Amino acid sequence: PVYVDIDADSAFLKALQRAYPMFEVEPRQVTPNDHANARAFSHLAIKLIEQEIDPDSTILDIGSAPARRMMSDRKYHCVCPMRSAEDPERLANYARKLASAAGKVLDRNISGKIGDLQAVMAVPDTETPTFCLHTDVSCRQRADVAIYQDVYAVHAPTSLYHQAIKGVRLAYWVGFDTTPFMYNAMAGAYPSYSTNWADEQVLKAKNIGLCSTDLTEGRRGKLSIMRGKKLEPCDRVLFSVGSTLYPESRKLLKSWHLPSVFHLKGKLSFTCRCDTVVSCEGYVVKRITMSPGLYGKTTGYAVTHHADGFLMCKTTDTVDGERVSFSVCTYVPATICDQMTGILATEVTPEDAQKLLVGLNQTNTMKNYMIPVVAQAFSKWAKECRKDMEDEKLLGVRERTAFKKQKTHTVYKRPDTQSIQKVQAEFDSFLSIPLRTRIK
Amino acid sequence: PVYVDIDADSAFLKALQRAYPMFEVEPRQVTPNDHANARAFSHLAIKLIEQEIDPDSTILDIGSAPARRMMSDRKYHCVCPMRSAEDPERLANYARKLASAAGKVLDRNISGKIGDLQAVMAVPDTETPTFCLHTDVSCRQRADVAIYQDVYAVHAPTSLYHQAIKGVRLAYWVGFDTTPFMYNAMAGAYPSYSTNWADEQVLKAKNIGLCSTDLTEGRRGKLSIMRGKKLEPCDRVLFSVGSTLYPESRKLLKSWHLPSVFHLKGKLSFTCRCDTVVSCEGYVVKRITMSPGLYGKTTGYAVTHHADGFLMCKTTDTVDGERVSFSVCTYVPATICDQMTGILATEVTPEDAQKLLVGLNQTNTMKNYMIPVVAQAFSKWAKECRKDMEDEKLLGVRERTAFKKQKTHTVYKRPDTQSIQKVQAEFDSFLSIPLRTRIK
Amino acid sequence: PVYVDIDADSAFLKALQRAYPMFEVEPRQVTPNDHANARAFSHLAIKLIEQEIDPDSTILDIGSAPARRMMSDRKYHCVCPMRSAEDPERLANYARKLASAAGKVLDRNISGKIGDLQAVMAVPDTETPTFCLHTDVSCRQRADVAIYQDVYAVHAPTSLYHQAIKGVRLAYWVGFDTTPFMYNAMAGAYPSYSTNWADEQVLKAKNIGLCSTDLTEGRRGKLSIMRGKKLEPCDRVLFSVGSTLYPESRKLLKSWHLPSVFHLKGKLSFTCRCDTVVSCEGYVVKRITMSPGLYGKTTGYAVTHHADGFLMCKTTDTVDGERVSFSVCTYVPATICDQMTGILATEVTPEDAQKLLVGLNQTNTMKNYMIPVVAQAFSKWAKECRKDMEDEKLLGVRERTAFKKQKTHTVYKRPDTQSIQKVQAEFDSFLSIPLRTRIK
Ligand SMILES: Nc1ncnc2c1ncn2[C@@H]1O[C@H](CSCC[C@H](N)C(=O)O)[C@@H](O)[C@H]1O
Ligand SMILES: Nc1ncnc2c1ncn2[C@@H]1O[C@H](CSCC[C@H](N)C(=O)O)[C@@H](O)[C@H]1O
Ligand SMILES: Nc1ncnc2c1ncn2[C@@H]1O[C@H](CSCC[C@H](N)C(=O)O)[C@@H](O)[C@H]1O
Ligand SMILES: [Zn+2]
Ligand SMILES: [Zn+2]
Ligand SMILES: [Zn+2]
Repeated sequence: PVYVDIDADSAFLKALQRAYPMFEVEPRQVTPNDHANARAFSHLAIKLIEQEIDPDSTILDIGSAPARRMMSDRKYHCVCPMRSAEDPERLANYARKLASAAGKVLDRNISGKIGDLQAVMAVPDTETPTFCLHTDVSCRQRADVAIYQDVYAVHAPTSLYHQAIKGVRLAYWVGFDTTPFMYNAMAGAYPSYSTNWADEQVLKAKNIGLCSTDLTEGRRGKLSIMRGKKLEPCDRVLFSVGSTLYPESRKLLKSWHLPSVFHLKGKLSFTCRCDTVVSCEGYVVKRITMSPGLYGKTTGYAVTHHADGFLMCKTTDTVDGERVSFSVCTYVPATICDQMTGILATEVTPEDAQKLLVGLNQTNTMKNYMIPVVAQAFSKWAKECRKDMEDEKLLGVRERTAFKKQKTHTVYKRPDTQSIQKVQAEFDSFLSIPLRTRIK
Repeated sequence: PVYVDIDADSAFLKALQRAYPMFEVEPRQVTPNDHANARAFSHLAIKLIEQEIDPDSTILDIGSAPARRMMSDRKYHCVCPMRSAEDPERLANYARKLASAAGKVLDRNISGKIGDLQAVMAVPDTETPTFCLHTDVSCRQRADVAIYQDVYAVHAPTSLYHQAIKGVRLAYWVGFDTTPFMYNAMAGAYPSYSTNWADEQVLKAKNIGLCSTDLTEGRRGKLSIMRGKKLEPCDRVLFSVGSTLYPESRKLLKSWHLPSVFHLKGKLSFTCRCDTVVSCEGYVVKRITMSPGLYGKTTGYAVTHHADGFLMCKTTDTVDGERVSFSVCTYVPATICDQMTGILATEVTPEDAQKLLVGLNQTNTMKNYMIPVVAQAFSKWAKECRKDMEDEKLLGVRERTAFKKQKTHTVYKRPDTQSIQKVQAEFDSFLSIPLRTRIK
Repeated sequence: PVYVDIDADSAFLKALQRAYPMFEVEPRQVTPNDHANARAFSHLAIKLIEQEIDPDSTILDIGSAPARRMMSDRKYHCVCPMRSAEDPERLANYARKLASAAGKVLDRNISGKIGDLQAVMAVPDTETPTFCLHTDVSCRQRADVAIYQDVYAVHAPTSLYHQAIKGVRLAYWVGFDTTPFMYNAMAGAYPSYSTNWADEQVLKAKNIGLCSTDLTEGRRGKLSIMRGKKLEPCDRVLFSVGSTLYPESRKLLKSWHLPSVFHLKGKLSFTCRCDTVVSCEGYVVKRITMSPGLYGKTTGYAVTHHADGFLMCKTTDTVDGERVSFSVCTYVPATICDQMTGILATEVTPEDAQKLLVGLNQTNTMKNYMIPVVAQAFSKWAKECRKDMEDEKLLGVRERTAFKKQKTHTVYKRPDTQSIQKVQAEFDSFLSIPLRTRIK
């Protein structure tokens, strides 16, 4: 019986029961976290990780939070280099949790982490069997399973290779769904988990989940010195999970949309297969299985199965004040898309579409905070499907002179469709002094 | 009592009970697999195979996943050449499951596969009685029954001949229905099992089960250097089942719609009969019975019986941006097609057809993700029948000048019809070092 | 209590109870056969045969499937020449069934067929008392009763004469009803048993139970080199029962519509009477009683009694693309015809007729897959009856100038009418080496 922090009356519990049917979910609250769904899914994924793997295995935990995964009965190796401002707080939490259960729990080898902590505090470059300060590039101890607890700032191919050299059989990756990023979207929804992401340039917008603007009077004279004339996504993107803000890199995050099969040829060439074992409203658990040698041929395509609908809409917003049009992605629950099918056949206006949507939402299924844009996406999809209907062409014959590109303003992946996108598969090229006293 | 992965509340269970009436199906979930129906049907077909065949027989398992079919009480011989990227994972799973039940299950001859695995690891060219690295062309062990567990990249005539030489009495083949591919369609449906296939050229579409497009602005200038001017299917096709992507060859898969009776004349000439013993919403189980000698005369025709309706619709879509009209195939449940019969007699618009279809879907019978296409197919079939009504011709009199070819935009095979197409019947012409250590 | 394969909830069971009232039918499924009704009727007919005939008799079985009729307590003689591609697999099934019950069932004289099988395997030209490799023309052992288990490629007069010379008192024939073939139709229905037939030329149609076409664009230039300008039936016809495709010859199949009484004059002249003892939705059991000598005078006419209505409609279809009009035959249940009698009095359009048909079909009485055609037949029959009404002629006075033939486009035999058709009655003129090892 697994225990979950989410409130008992929350509907997301049911979704969790669908995401983890092999585990019995029991809700109870200890903290009123603004973001409880994400931690609940992470805990369930960790429990499934414990269940699936072989107990007689060494589990690498890259980007680890040592305090969380120390009460586990398995033998973990935490690899937490000091590359973020969050790391010192986690080291403090680990220190308190170690010197709060050292002599009161026996069957957890707590003295092992105690001695390893003393050793690493003494020598910063010592490879302890349960705690390592090195990076994934230069970690040392051989293991067989790797766990990525929501690590988003790392290059997937290089890290996978540098850990496959060490001998991992199979690595799991729990986190957010990468497809909205490989679609080149500006802002995101992840409505159930209350996590919204936005690009740096579109931060000062008005009508997205992640924005903040200021009221102005009738000045058409702000006269910016710098003129770009190209609103394209950039590398830096900011996530807001509950009340905590985290910066990610677009390239590093987008690199996690691994193909179904791929190869890593270097000094030692391995082959790998990646599949989604658990998916729930945006949170995914990928299973990249290591394999020595160079077997088979790779296609170069990545597949995503959308259990619930995906909606990439074209919305105008006042970014920094100026009206600009950009693409925003949204996740729509399966039932809402299911019931909004007959209506999505006519020439429907955004007003009528949004009225029907709120009437459909009754207890809420989807967050009402982001159904001015779902209605817009549905209206534009109806527009496109219609204009496609009475523009029926001829078999096997295009119209090339140079050929006409006609308008696509929204992408509506139905709650049972799958998306293939091309992704590269043939990967070829790959402490502080006061803190030492603070260790005690 | 057979045990099935699919959820208890899923309607597809009933279909399974219709597909396997001799077997009692009991539902329970161990994993939340995105694709559960396909594995369910595969397991049920394997249990049917165990029931039907003679226990005192040697069963060739070509393209085998040895881990799954090793717990069986029969004496299987797995043939798993390293021709796919998944094969290393299959060998790893076999190794773990062998060294996880070696000394705790007795009546399964586990030590046999243990010793045979050591033998093949030692000598890669040794034909062990339960495991081999060879290809179906060059396998050695004599047997009497062959099993094809969803093998899709192989030529049916050559493989059947090369195994019939070895002495198989009868070979079963469980897989997808090959009927849509001899119909020369671009995209596929298989709605119940959530498996959608698409051609190479139509991957970047908008309104099929398997597509992914990007929003673009008003640029009628993409100016492609290469101009084809012929939208015809090619050999490469991509399947997406659940979240896994599998590449298939159009010719190799199309070769599996074998005629009712056919002959294989070579050094030794055999005769064979192929029949569909199990069929459910697309999944089929063919029964090709070997027979030495040359008796009878072949018709050269292959029959598919459609328990549920088949729809070949002509849909426009913006592939890579450019709008073209291509053909998509769809499976419609028998109940929906049955209730939509009298309505399919009028001059019905796609709007009214889609509204009435979504009304008929109430709990869902068919997946609502693909009823803009079914409605269009029904409307066009009504159009064709209506035009066919008042164009009555004379007995035995054609109109040849060179004679008029008037248009069919959809093929609607009713849920009790049979479709025959001409297929060729007179078939005339026919490990790495680190993995070796990884075997332990 | 007869034991039947067809599903318990199916309506056809009721019809079966009407076809065999002397037998108690108990349903259950052992296989999910696509075609279960046909095998059900065949088994019921065989059991009726067992009850009717004298136990102290020798029963010839032409075109035998020895495996099926071996468990019977009576003494059969199977005559199964290698004249079809199905024969080898039937022999293999016979061999397995013989060497699967040789020493565990006693009161069936199994060792008899064992020894006779060894004898024929040794000498291919040996007339064993329970198995024979000769044809019906050149079979040897004298008997008194003959059975035709759905044998379809044989000339009825020649076979009947060559068996009556051997001394058969009476021969039964279980099969499909031959009236639609003597009516010169292109496509057939047999809706209850899900078996559809069609001529070679109309294979590539669109709107029959047996067709397969391909979508095309507006090319009115296919320019066939060969021009026939005549759409008439040919000898070759394709049957599709469930998922099984069988070829028949039109002349041989039409020869089975034997008259009520006929004579065979040769070296020995016999007299025979043919009658239908059991009829159900298309399946018939004829009972041809032999008699030595030349007694009585023959009328030369054959009568078929239609328990359920018969409909020959004139439908236009795109055969290979070209629109041509041909005749299709259909069986309509008695209840539907009875209820649609008042409506069949007015000028009714095909639209209204089909709407009332689907409304009458509610659970389904007749298969909805084929009620575009029944509606057209009913509408055109109503048109013919109407035009027949206000065109009253004078008593016994024709109008001959050469006399006017006016148009019949459908033949509607009511569910209590009988059809008389002229058929000729005065009939005047009439293994491999590896298989031998496979016998073991
Ligand atoms: N290249 C790299 N190799 C190993 N760890 C890295 C890394 N880059 C960043 N990290 C670490 O990964 C952590 C991500 S924060 C995530 C912490 C924890 N997995 C959780 O989900 O709660 C950071 O603390 C950072 O120190
Ligand atoms: N020509 C051939 N002869 C024998 N096996 C082949 C083959 N071509 C491909 N294969 C094997 O067939 C496998 C198909 S993947 C199918 C695995 C398993 N039957 C399942 O359904 O789960 C591949 O792993 C490949 O190694
Ligand atoms: N002229 C002939 N004389 C005797 N048998 C013949 C024949 N022509 C064909 N046959 C046999 O008749 C068989 C018809 S298939 C019918 C099999 C069985 N009676 C059943 O209904 O299931 C063929 O196998 C063929 O071998
Ligand atoms: Zn380390
Ligand atoms: Zn082998
Ligand atoms: Zn004989």
